[PDB]
Amino acid sequence: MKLIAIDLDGTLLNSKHQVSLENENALRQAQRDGIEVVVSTGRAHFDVMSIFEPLGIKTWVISANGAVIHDPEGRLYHHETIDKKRAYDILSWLESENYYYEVFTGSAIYTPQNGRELLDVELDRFRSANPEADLSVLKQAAEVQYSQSGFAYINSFQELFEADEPIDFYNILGFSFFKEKLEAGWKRYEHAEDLTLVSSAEHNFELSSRKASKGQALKRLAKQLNIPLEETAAVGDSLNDKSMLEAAGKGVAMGNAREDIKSIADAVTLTNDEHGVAHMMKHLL
Ligand SMILES: [Ca+2]
Repeated sequence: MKLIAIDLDGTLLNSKHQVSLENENALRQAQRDGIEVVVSTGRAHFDVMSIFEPLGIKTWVISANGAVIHDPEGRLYHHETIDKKRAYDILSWLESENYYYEVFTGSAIYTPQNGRELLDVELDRFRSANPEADLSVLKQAAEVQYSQSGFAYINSFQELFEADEPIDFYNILGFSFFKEKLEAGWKRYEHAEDLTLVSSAEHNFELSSRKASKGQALKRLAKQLNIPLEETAAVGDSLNDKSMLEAAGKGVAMGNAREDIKSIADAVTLTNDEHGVAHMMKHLL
């Protein structure tokens, strides 16, 4: 393998959202072996930096569900935006229908939700990745995570359009505690050919442009680095990782991965908590 793509939540991160010593060592060893390491997430580039900066970790970063790509030093390689009229349409619908939502842009993550609501969205991420984890451990970690968040409050999505300032829309996360609302959101966009529809947790769905997906971003990067897809591997646990496992020469599912992700994988590693990423590096590739 010459390139390895690694999902962030539920994969590189354990249930306390830490990068274990084992995983950090595995990442550095891979870079030491001359392997290009890429971390791929639906979150913002700055969310990844907040975790990596203190650890001195520098990898390629695919963020906003494949809408954005940065190199190890933070140089921008690509930004794939959602057409503004389509973004307006989506946000107007989400807000009018009472969905919690987060708008990933260049500057920050805009949202009208309050702290409790935003924490609920995050807790859902934690619980979906590790359903077997103690709720108290997950909540404490979710709070630490939120405390390092980079949200910007807005009264209405309208504020993101009624201003004469540049603002690009990369990924839109929609959330609802209700199964009926989640199904309605999925049905509404599952056939939209100008968009990419995925989910990163049991109670959310994410919308990015058609050409913005973890798999397409991986292909885009591999091509630029002159690395054949046959020489690339991707590992993840959640539904939004499906496209990159499919794109990679070798798709790896985390031990705590969703059943559909394990189903399409060529290999399966340990859970995120048991350092599955490190195990894959040393015992699967
Ligand atoms: Ca994940």
